[PDB]
Amino acid sequence: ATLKDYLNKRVVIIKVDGECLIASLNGFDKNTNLFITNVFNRISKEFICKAQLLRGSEIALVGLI
RNA sequence: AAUACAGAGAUCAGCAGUUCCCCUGCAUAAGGAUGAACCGUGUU
Repeated sequence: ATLKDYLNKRVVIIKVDGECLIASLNGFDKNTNLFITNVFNRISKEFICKAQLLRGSEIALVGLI
């Protein structure tokens, strides 16, 4: 199991608190720490960041859109 | 000895089996020939 096939692609991320993101996945490590670019709030469609680092503890789901 | 009789009394063919001999298989023994690019003491 690996997030390799998702690199540089757009993804949906569901956080553990049920919050939702849309972003380009650029980096990831073994603990699921993500490096993201052009992040948005799925529900809100509100631009969050041009670049952001997201802890794996926070992630519940990553989907390939 | 006399008599009564009954009174002159199977053939064609096939296959395997012993005996040597050649061809071809598998086995058991010994014998040889040659080929195979790789080297074991603090987040679930």
